[PDB]
Amino acid sequence: AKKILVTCALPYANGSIHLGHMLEHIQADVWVRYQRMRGHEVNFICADDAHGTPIMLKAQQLGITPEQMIGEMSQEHQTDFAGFNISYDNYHSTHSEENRQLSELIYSRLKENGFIKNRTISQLYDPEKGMFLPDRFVKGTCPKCKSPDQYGDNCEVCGATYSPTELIEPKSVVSGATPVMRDSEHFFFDLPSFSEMLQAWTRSGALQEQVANKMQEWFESGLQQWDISRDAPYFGFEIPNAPGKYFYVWLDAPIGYMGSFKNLCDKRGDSVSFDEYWKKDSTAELYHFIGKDIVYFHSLFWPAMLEGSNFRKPSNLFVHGYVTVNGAKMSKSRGTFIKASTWLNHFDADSLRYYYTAKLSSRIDDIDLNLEDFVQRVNADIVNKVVNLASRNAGFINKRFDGVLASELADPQLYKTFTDAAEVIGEAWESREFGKAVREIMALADLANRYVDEQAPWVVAKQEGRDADLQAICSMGINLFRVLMTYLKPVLPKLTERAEAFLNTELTWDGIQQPLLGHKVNPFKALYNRIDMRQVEALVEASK
Ligand SMILES: CSCC[C@H](N)CC(=O)O
Ligand SMILES: CSCC[C@H](N)CC(=O)O
Ligand SMILES: [Zn+2]
Repeated sequence: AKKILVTCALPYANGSIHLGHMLEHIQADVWVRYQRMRGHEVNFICADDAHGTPIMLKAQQLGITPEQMIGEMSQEHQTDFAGFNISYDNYHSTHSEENRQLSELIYSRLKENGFIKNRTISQLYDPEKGMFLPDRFVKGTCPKCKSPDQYGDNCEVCGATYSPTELIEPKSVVSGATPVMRDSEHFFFDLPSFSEMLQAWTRSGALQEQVANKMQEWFESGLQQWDISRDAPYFGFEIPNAPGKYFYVWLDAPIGYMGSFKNLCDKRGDSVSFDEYWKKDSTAELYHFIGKDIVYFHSLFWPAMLEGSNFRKPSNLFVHGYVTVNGAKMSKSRGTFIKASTWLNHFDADSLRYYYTAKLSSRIDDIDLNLEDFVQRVNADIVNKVVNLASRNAGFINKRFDGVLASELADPQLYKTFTDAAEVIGEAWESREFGKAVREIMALADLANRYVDEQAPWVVAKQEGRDADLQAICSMGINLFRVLMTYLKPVLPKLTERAEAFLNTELTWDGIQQPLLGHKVNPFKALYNRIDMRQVEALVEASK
């Protein structure tokens, strides 16, 4: 009955999707699929983040328009996410008319309400190319150790940090010219005016405790005005009434959540839902799934922007940790920096969805993809616990009972134990305690396989006159499988489809209360095969 808008962070246009992105998009998708199963109106929204200096320069280097380049990456990203069955209702772009109009609107409101300040700053400028240089586009000699060819504000030899204005013999990364300091008028968003509002949100108990604790450190350091303009040349949105000035990408980027929703509404011919979700008096819920590195933008700048422009604020932020592989940050040299597209050449989507879900919780801790453990866990849990209930039982039903399940449950008490678990499992999905849900589900799968072992169908099947017993046992196993696959439906969409085809039924949350009795099932070829370390070794080699 709820109306829910869920987003994931908008991926950078000039990088391929990797396993770190996938942690976020999978976490959100599992949650979204569960909410849809419980009957809510869910809108799952994303987009590519397509603006800024790096994108402008990369397109120039490639000799194509930035529009051509971002279009190609958008397609690549969407192909990858589709391969993982991420169920967006809309995937748009920050480079869109909807985002342009909303960015101009919000800026205009902020300005009228007194939250935009003008101040002149000094910044390094490449006089040959004719552009201001972000820090990482300045290189030079470390002032401390005198090592050459250091970029931006830090030295990768001695570890020193400094302003790029301190580099010896600085050079533009773009042209090789010596940059010089130049003045420019910038526009600033008055974040400090929202301090009290933001502190009250932090204290409210909605946010993850770890995020609220970090917010306190940020308040203690002191909020500052935020520079939200960039000079031409730029790839982005021009500021009304300010020729040669553009909105900084991070101003327009979260507005792209709104732009993507507006685009969806407009394509659907829906003239009411945008305001229903975004007006101050909204009764819809708004959730952003994000990583740790972008919390500042989403927890401070974004709710302040919304408040200052007469829009509702997020209901919650759901922050996750970083992905590690084999315990460490992804490493190109070790072949553990793994692209989403590469993953799918070696493994299916469900395997990674399962593994991440088994490790995820409501806290912000890092999630480790241990590749040896991945093989062991997928084989143990998917192949040998859950799918086993179907695979060990279906053959007898198809071959000796014409595909027809028994007319009554062999063990109604055991079935009730399984259905009674729905409340705790659903609460675990809802609360993002995914690992707890998976532990509960796998404890049930253990009980189901213990039931089948206790009945010993491999013995019953050879014994004269025991056909009815065999049908009973195997049907019971299949009914337990039906329940477990319902609980796992948000996690394993493709396996679920194959299970639904076998069972001749769509799996619904409430449907588990009616077991399959006197019911025809279909034959199947392997629902889920084992994986092995040779495949992991190939993945790693392909990623080097
Ligand atoms: C509105 S969420 C935007 C997220 C950024 N594109 C993440 C990044 O580029 O690192
Ligand atoms: C509480 S989450 C925000 C704090 C993170 N340590 C910021 C980062 O990882 O860049
Ligand atoms: Zn140095």
